[PDB]
Amino acid sequence: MSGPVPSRARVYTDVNTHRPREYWDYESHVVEWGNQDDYQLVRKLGRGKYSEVFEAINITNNEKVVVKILKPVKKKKIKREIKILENLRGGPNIITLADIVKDPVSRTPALVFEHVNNTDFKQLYQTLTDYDIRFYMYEILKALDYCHSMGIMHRDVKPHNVMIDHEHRKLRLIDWGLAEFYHPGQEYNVRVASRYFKGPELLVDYQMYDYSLDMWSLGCMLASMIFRKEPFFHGHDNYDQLVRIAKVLGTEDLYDYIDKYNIELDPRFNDILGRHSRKRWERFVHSENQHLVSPEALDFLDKLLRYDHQSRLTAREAMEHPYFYTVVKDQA
Ligand SMILES: O=c1oc2c(O)c(O)cc3c(=O)oc4c(O)c(O)cc1c4c23
Repeated sequence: MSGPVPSRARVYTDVNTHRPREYWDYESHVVEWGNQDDYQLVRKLGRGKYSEVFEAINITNNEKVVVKILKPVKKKKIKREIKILENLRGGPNIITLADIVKDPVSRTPALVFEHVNNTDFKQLYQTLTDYDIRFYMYEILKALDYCHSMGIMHRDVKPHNVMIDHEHRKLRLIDWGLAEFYHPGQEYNVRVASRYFKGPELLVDYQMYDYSLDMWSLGCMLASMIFRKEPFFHGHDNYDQLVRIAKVLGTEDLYDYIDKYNIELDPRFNDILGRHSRKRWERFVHSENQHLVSPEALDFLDKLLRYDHQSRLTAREAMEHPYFYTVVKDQA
């Protein structure tokens, strides 16, 4: 009946605003295509959605690389990823776009990324130590703070998008194919991110979201890691996703969130959330995960997983949490 209350990023609100138009205007951006023959496809890695990736080698200098060929997708979408990748290139822990080559495989070309010898995310989880997790979480935070400071929301933060070469302690945040430029007052598509990592704002159709979305997804990751339940919030659909969350954060804070921003609750919700108390994080601590848990980790996770997007810690203040006190601190 009314309408929802507007919202804006609590930090880096207008980093794109006064930057040259070329920076964020990706649909008019045109690319100087690299050469397809410079790379030799060696093996097909994994199995990608609307895109297939391969292990490969640059013929001109035998450097190992990963070629990502794009499938039947709209131009402006390819441009968006390319433009975002080029802009963030050089930033801490951001995957480096080594090249973009033209190839008539389906009206779509290919993206060349630096090679990351990452351990199968599924087996790696099970071998990390308390320090490894604090270290890696810190590295991801560096990537988010930098990208957010460069005006980009990743929108698909999850274990599958964090390549980790554990032997080299090298970490890269990948798949910027859903990333978007933040503009205050803008209403974005709530599709983005994987179900299990979607912030409440996406689940209740709140379109004026921001960088803080990535912080919720990061929280879901953290939770799955320290508690060893991957994923932590496992819902069946958007509606069930929020229910899984409420069974932990409670329903009261959820109801307070929707009222604060005057959110139109869909018929499918009024009776599905029910009534749940706020559960304590210590409840999920058992003999299989206690070594990756600590009071600061719990306090940290608690400041990340908040219904209200504006209340969640920003990447930078997350890096200032005691949870990361032990982590290196050499700043270089
Ligand atoms: O930069 C990437 O490196 C990768 C890999 O090294 C890999 O082994 C598998 C993948 C993969 O499955 O999907 C990807 C994406 O959708 C994407 O946008 C970027 C990358 C990968 C990727």
